[PDB]
Order: sequence, then structure tokens, then C-alpha cells
Amino acid sequence: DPLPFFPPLYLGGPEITTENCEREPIHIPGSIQPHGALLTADGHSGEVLQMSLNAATFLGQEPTVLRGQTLAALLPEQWPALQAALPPGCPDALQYRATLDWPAAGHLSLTVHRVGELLILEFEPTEPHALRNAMFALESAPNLRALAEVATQTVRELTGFDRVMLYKFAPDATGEVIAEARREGLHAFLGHRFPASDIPAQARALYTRHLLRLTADTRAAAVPLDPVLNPQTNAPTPLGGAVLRATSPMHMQYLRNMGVGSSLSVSVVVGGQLWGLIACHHQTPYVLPPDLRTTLEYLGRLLSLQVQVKEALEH
Amino acid sequence: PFFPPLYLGGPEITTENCEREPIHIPGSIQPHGALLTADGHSGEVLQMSLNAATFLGQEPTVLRGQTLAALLPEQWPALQAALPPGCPDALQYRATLDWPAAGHLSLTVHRVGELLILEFEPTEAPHALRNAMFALESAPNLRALAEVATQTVRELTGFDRVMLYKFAPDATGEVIAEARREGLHAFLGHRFPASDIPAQARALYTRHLLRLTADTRAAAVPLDPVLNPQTNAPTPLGGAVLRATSPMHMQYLRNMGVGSSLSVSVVVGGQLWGLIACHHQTPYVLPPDLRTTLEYLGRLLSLQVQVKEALEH
Ligand SMILES: *C/C=C1/C(=C/c2[nH]c(/C=C3[NH+]=C(/C=C4\NC(=O)C(C=C)=C4C)C(C)=C\3CCC(=O)O)c(CCC(=O)O)c2C)NC(=O)[C@H]1C
Ligand SMILES: *C/C=C1/C(=C/c2[nH]c(/C=C3[NH+]=C(/C=C4\NC(=O)C(C=C)=C4C)C(C)=C\3CCC(=O)O)c(CCC(=O)O)c2C)NC(=O)[C@H]1C
Repeated sequence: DPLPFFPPLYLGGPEITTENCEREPIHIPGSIQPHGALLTADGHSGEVLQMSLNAATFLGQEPTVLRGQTLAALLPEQWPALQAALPPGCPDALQYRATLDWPAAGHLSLTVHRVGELLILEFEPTEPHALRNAMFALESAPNLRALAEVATQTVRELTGFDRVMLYKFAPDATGEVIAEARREGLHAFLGHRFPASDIPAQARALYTRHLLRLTADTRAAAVPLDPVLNPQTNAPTPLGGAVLRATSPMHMQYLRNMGVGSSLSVSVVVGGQLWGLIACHHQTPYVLPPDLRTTLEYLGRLLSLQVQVKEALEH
Repeated sequence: PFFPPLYLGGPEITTENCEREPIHIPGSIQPHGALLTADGHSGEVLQMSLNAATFLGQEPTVLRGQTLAALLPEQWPALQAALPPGCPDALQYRATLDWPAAGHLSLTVHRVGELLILEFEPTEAPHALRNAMFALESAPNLRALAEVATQTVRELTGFDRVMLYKFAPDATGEVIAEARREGLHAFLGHRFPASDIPAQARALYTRHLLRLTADTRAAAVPLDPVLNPQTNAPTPLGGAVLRATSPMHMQYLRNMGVGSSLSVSVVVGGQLWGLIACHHQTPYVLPPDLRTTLEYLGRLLSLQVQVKEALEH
């Protein structure tokens, strides 16, 4: 039965059990994963409102100094570019990316998107023809099976992940591993099926709009935003569009129990519906840098197109 | 059918026989790169472009005996695996060579039956592609998508004019969006007859998705031999971007005052929906890595055109 979200934990909401999976408000956890930092800022003035508690250690500045400046002063070269790329009223799915040379922290990748009157800024550390070669190989795959196999093998070669699977949704939202590339010694998931509640309905809706999510370390504690609520609204900060957003504790426990230290998946979206997932696993924690993740994002789109094409060749 | 090419004493093309120019087998290439053909098994260099000596820095005869194994040691096994016998002519493999004579070359290979076609071009060596991808996806409708696409391509390439050229059901073309330098004629809104892009050219554009003329006044460079030794027949060059552009079309571009021309096919439901079409007033060799960006954009636009057309119908 579909039911509306509970309030999050920090607003006195209940703790999540196998009874109430579909009601955890996974988009507003009030916290991020510790391998990057996040700031929120007023979309018109550029006043800095919220920051992750670890921000001082990524950005090399005291909180009170950060919060006491506008983005115009903090990001003089990027602030006008942000404002042109992310105009008021734009969708929350639109992202702008730049690379910064920050004194204390080396090269940072900056990813920005806009939710209403809020700008959300994510900072992460950042670092030949493999993509072009893959694009052509995907297109020349003769059928859906060969496409799925080429796609899994390519992603594994690009990333070094222990396991890469193509997980396909059935009409009842149960899913099935239909191809996989895996490290020697791992047991096969190929052909196994899993119940629809393994990925609940409010996750599947979110995964149709925001096409890549990840858990870099399934044992890492989440880092709170400070303050936790958006001071504009005294309400929760929407983090559905932020890759840094904390994974749900239910899902992290599901993964630890499987022996997984790192997770990533790309949505494959066909005709406006979530067709399936490029889901990857690593046994140890593992951070895939932003520019490599971009390659996977591009492959997500290519695969969406090629899945349509291969399936049309099939009636 | 097709007329024989000129160099096999076929008729010269006119506006009476537009549909029968054998544009895939011109026997020549554009001079900003070099092309070798080679045997699929032996790696034996069978044809070369008369200009190969320039790019490769090799005494002419040296090449036309040697083997790819010898000539490209690191690459030759990769090719063997990347382009297995029986693969499609559409499948391409690329690498960057740090080659003694020329700082860096791009190498592009595909296979047509028993022949490997190798293309060499100068090359080199950020977020504009990722930023463009998200911009295309958040365009609210087909019109805005067209506008974003043309603007994005112009910004990435510096081309004087970028258009989105959409085919009607009878192959009548319409310019539905345009991004252009100040002080050019506007082709926005204009329609053009199907015969400007003739049927045999449209078919080839459905399979091989990027072509160009780098300089509309440059002479083609012959293949030597012109005929493939294997077959004593013309080498199919339609999957080669270095393939000499039909003089009928280079004349159409000179009469427009265009010095440089590139286009990317937008393919939807197995059919040619449209073209990203680019003009430059002067000669312009777009480097391979930037062309790759446009090739990606072509696929992304193909996806988004279907998405956007579905939310009208
Ligand atoms: C009471 C709730 C439960 C629950 C919740 C849940 N699941 C997700 C998202 C995912 N679940 C996945 C499950 C699988 N991983 C596999 O490898 C296989 C099969 C071999 C399955 C079935 C996957 C892949 C995802 C997607 C994300 C990822 O790549 O890890 C969420 C949302 C998490 C978030 O975005 O923060 C939630 C809340 N799963 C259950 O089994 C029950 C107990
Ligand atoms: C007797 C045949 C003629 C003919 C042949 C022909 N046309 C092409 C390819 C193209 N024609 C194009 C025409 C236009 N470009 C524009 O900007 C506009 C409108 C403003 C039109 C109508 C285009 C865009 C192409 C695609 C190639 C490109 O990107 O430049 C070919 C094929 C050439 C080749 O690939 O080798 C041929 C043989 N064109 C005519 O107009 C008649 C006289």
C-alpha cells in the first residue's frame, strides 16, 4: 500500500522497520557522506546558509568565516557562470559542474544545482578513447543480451568494481540480474530475482529523475548539515539531487550484510520509466572520482537509447 | 543503381543524375589527413594516399610493402580484437599514437569485409559536455531543445553557423533552429528540396553519422592504387571521415560562401530525423577529440528528440 512520507528522524519521525520501508523520506536525511562537503546558498543574494560539519576541512576555512561571506566573494569566477547556467525556476535535475583550484585542498570538483530559491554546492576532490570505443561497440551489439554483456564488461573495465550487474525491472517492480561481470571467486547473481520491496517505490521514483547515486563506504557515519533545517523555510533541505546525500540506514545495513563496502548504480530510463539499473559493488570502500563518474553517466544515456533500439528489434 | 565512378570512365554528374553519383567510392581523401588500407589477416598495406609520406614521415615504397605488425606493434593486436572478421563497417576503433615524425596522431580504423581502413590525423594532449548534456535534458520542449543544441555546438566549436535541419516526410528539409555569428544571412525558417541531400547520401548518413568538408577549395588526394588489389574494385570509403566530398556538394558550399562544413546525423526509430549542420566561412579542421564530443551529442540529441516528441504526441 502506498502511503505518504514520515517526517525525518530529526523532526521526531519514527525509526524505520521492514513494516514501513516505503515511507522513509530518503531525500531529506539532513546529512551527507564524508568524502565531500556541501554548502547551501540563497539563490539571489548568494548568502551561505547551511554547510556540512566537515566543510572547514575541505575548504580550509572556519565556519563563521564561510557563513559570513556571499558566493560572489567566495567564488568570484564561478558565481556569474552559476547564475547564467541555473536560472530561477529551472528544474532541480539540471546540474552545472566546474573544476576549482583551491589553495588548501588541491583540485576540487564543484557540482551545483538549484532547488527553488536554494543553490546546493557539492565539493569533492578530483584527479583515453575508451568511451568512444565503447560507444561504437554498444551500438554494434547484435541483440539485447550481447548489449547487456558488453555494457557490464565495459563498466567493470573502466571502474575496477568487483561486481557490475545489469538489473532489470519487471512490470511488478521485481528485478532480475540479466547480465553481470564479476571478479574471480565471487558467486554469480545472474538469473536471480528479488522482490519489489528490495527497492521501494519512493526510491524508484527518485531514481527516474536523478540518475546516479552511490554509497562510497557502507560503514561511514553521515555528516550533518549545520544548521539541519534550511533557515529560509525552517524546513528540511531537499537533497534528492545531491550525490553526496546520505544513503538510507536500511539500505546500508542491507549492503553490509551482503559484504559490500561500496555501491553505485546508474538508472536506465526508457519511455519515461525506470527500465533497470547499472548496479556495481566493491568489497572494500571505494571512491570513484567525479570525472570517471561522468563517463558512467554518459553510458547510462547511451544504454537507454540502445535498449530502446534493441527492444524495437523484437516484437 | 549507381553510375561507375569517374576514374572507371563513368558519366560526370549533373543536376540530371544527382541520385546516382557514387559518393562512397571516390578513390580519394581530403588532404588534412592520410589513409592506408590493409589486409585483415596479414596486416599488409595494400593502398595508401599519395600524401602518406608527409604525415607518416616514411619513404614512399617502405609503406606499401610493410605490415601493420611491423608498422604499429602495440596497436596491431588491439585492432585484431576490436574489429573481428564479420563485424559491421560502422564499428570503429580509435587510438592516439606518439609517432616520431608527428608529435601525436589520431588513428581511426574500421573494417569492410577483408580490408582494414586506417585514418591518420594530427591530434593533441572539460565539463562543457556534461553541462550540455544536463541542459539538453532540462529543455522543456522540442523548440527549446533545438535552440540549446545549436547554441551548445556553436560554443564548443566556434563554427560560424550551426543549424538544426529537420527532414519532412518527403525529405523536404527545414531549418528549425540556428546559432550564428553576427553578420551572416539567417537560414532560420527556410525550407529546401529533398534533392539537395539526395537519396543515396541520406541512406549513407543513416549508418555513418558524421561527415565533413574541411576546406571547400582543397583538391582531393588519390589512393594508390585506386582499386583494391584484393578485389580489383573500388575501396568503400563511406565509413571514412577523410573521404573526398562530392564536387557537386563542394560546389553547392562554395556558391553559398562556405569554406568549411560539418554535420551530425540525428537518427530516431532507425530513420534519419535531422542533422546538426555547421558552416564556417573559412577552412577549418576540427580536431578528432572535439569531433568525438559532437558524436556524443548526436546520440544524446537522438534520445532527447524522441523523449520530447513523445510529450507532444
Ligand atoms: C525496509 C527497506 C528495505 C530496502 C530499502 C532501500 N533500497 C534502496 C535502494 C536499492 N536497493 C538495492 C537492492 C539490491 N542490491 C543488489 O545488489 C540486489 C540484488 C543482487 C538488490 C535487490 C539497490 C541496488 C538499490 C539502489 C542503490 C544502490 O546501488 O545501492 C533504498 C534507497 C537508498 C538511497 O538512495 O539512499 C532503500 C531505502 N531494501 C530492502 O531489502 C528492505 C529491507
Ligand atoms: C546533383 C545533386 C546535388 C547535391 C548533392 C549532394 N548533397 C550532399 C549533401 C548535403 N547537402 C546539403 C545541403 C544543404 N546545406 C545547407 O546548409 C542547406 C540549407 C541552408 C542545404 C539544402 C547538406 C547539409 C549536406 C550534408 C553534408 C554537409 O554536412 O555539408 C551530397 C553528399 C556529399 C558527401 O557527403 O560527400 C551530395 C552528393 N546537392 C544539391 O544541392 C544538388 C545540386
